[PDB]
Amino acid sequence: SLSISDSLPIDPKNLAIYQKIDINKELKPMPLYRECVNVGTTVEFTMKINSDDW
RNA sequence: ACGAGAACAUGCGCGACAUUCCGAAGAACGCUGAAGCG
Repeated sequence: SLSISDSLPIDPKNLAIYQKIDINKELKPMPLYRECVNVGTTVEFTMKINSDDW
């Protein structure tokens, strides 16, 4: 009953590389860099559900 | 010097005519590219 559409395409301006920092009671730089959507971005999906189940 | 002697169970003729192997039917149901962080 739950359906999620794929998102509307994300503008490339909203993509940037971030570095992941593990925190085991202290910040620790690590060889993690990933392409991520920058904060403040709005993403649009279309959701269809039935009244009975959800 | 046989109820006998001759004497083709034969001739012309199509197993043929009319016919949809179709009718109904979602290859889809569920499923985070993610977990640990050395």
